[PDB]
Amino acid sequence: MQIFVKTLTGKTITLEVEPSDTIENVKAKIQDKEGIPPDQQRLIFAGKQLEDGRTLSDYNIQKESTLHLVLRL
Repeated sequence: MQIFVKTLTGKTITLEVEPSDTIENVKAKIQDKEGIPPDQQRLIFAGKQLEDGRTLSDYNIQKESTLHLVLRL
């Protein structure tokens, strides 16, 4: 798979993921790229703030889907 993540700073990064990857897992990949703590990370999928425990599959996030990164820091 692949998806896209977005930063208010415009900054659009891509990511590699697995269908069953958790949001905590997506956050871990963001922390790698943007070095931003997962607990200061809030992901939104098409206007929905994603829950750390559920997986990309639950939120029906398929390939090429875009999540917007919001920081609760």
